[PDB]
Amino acid sequence: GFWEEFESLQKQEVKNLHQRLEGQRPENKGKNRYKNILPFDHSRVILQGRDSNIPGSDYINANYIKNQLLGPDENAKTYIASQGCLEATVNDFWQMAWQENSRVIVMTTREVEKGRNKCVPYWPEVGMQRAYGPYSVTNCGEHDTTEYKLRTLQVSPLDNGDLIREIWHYQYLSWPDHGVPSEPGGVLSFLDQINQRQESLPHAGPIIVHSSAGIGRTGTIIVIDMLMENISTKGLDCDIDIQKTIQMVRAQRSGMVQTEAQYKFIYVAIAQFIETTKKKL
Repeated sequence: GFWEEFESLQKQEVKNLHQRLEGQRPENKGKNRYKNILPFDHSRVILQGRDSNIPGSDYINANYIKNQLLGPDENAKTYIASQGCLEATVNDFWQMAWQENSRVIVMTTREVEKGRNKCVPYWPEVGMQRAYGPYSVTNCGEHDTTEYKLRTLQVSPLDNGDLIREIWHYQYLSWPDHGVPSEPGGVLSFLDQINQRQESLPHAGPIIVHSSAGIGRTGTIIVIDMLMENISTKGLDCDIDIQKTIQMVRAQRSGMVQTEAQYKFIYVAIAQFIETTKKKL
């Protein structure tokens, strides 16, 4: 069933041609990790404060994602789904985080996996402070579990050093690219911490979620989080439609949820989440 359902989504996805003009511009070639994995123009994050006479200066490979199945009077978080930093786009990443008021970053990849580069680091070591373009970032501490690391960051504009934002950086360590975690417990614990942190803030901006390509593990974890928010707010009676949720998310960024195993993992994770919610209440 799982293979057939995911195959069906893949077949629809070839017919998913929203324009991706900005990402395809020659001037932006070095800002994309994979030349076929690009943000839709209609939902791309546009970097502010840049010189429009520098071609492509506003560009980053990332999109706003929200649950567009919800009615306008309903309320659930907005996400940004981003690729992982290249050396040339680390400063772009920090401009995005700053301008969007993001207070939580969710990294679902390791920097290097099996000798293959996935994401360049964009934080300093513990206790250290480093400038990234116009922003200063200080690593104010690291706290680890078996499956993920939390780094507590402080970020300030160089031109405005008394304005300081705390940003919480959550990195999941055991979700391989094009693959799935061995069990869903780790991700569910991960997401619980992430949501607790986000909601404990007044008016934080969108949570930034990224992987390497910004579609597989990023798409899968966003869909899981969306379904958890639905269950949390509407109860266990809620109608859950994973296929419909994935196609809705794919209207906002191409190829979200990359493999049939990741598709199955959404079911596995949500089913475990449901049994947890059933017990507690």
